[PDB]
Amino acid sequence: MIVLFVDFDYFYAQVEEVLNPSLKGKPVVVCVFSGRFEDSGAVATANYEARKFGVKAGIPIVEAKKILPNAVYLPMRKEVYQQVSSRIMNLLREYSEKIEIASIDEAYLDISDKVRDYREAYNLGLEIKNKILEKEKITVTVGISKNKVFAKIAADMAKPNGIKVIDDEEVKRLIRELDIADVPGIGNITAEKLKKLGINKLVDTLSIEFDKLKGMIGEAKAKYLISLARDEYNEPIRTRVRKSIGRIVTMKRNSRNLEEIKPYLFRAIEESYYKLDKRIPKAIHVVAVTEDLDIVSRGRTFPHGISKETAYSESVKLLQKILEEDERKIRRIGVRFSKFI
DNA sequence: GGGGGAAGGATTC
DNA sequence: CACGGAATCCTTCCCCC
Ligand SMILES: Nc1nc2c(ncn2[C@H]2C[C@H](O)[C@@H](COP(=O)(O)OP(=O)(O)OP(=O)(O)O)O2)c(=O)[nH]1
Ligand SMILES: [Ca+2]
Ligand SMILES: [Ca+2]
Ligand SMILES: [Ca+2]
Repeated sequence: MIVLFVDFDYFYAQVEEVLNPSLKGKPVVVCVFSGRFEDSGAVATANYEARKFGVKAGIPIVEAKKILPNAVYLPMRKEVYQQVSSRIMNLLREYSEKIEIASIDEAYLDISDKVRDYREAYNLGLEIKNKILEKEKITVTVGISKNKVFAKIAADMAKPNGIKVIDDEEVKRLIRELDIADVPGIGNITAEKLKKLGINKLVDTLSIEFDKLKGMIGEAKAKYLISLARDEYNEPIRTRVRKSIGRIVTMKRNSRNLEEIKPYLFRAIEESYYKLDKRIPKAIHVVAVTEDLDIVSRGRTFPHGISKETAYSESVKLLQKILEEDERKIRRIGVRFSKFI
């Protein structure tokens, strides 16, 4: 099997440069301003001129202007990035039918057919790299390997804007050398539970009795790591379909008053229905982020679609169920719609 | 002992 | 001080073969 992985570099920031070329070369930071105060918010991402100094996705904007006071700080523009992404995804459909769009800027191309070996695949990468760069002025990193996880690992290793092929030969040396933490799907939490069991490398998952492993990280992830270890992992490339849709806004002041939160909740519902773009949801979830950033939610599934009024009246109930069952103050509030008819 | 759903939470990118 | 959107899992609970 030959799976090619494409990943747009520092995407949001790089799109911002495309829409305004005079930004090339300068440190750029795409932000999400909460409106809780002067420059309150977080960093969605930044180009590399700013990533070298520590600025990066996740960190606050206040903590970012301390390091790079003169960087260009732009507000996030989802809508736009969504379009640009889509245009680029449609260019990839030109190279294969078996394509999986894993996120706004990840994509896996299945080319087991149209290729014989990695050298006949390497060129295919450049044909795509130097094609998106041309049609859309956007730079990307290509990862090539026997399967998805390794196609993905390849890309991680060649960024920014590059291309690395990981063939059957090397895959074997990585199942040994490679640090388990850098394996797609092993966050800081899973990466720790594993050190605790002496599994610092992919190959070490064979020296532990499965059951002891199924208790520590759940069965799904256990079979997962193992498959990779015994080099027999080969998940197909299916077309993932949207299952839920939502919006979570941040409030100006962390509160608990029902009438103070309702407005935000509604504004979230309005946008949620807009995005629903003529899709009827059977399930509604009211999610909230407590004062200590813990995420709490309550929801309900109906036996029929949820009209907008239903949505309004039902979300106010699920909310009270949170302010009741929980006592902490609420920072961010939002909704999620799922189980589409 | 299941199937099978639903609900609330964990964890990853 | 740290936004935002969605997917896959896990555990528990429930009704009832
Ligand atoms: N709002 C928000 N968006 C994020 C966050 N992290 C990642 N994203 C979004 C914006 C990124 O452009 C997009 C896709 O790429 P990544 O997620 O890989 O970020 P980036 O483009 O820097 O990837 P790269 O490190 O270059 O491989 O995901 C985050 O913490 N908050
Ligand atoms: Ca990226
Ligand atoms: Ca990525
Ligand atoms: Ca990792």
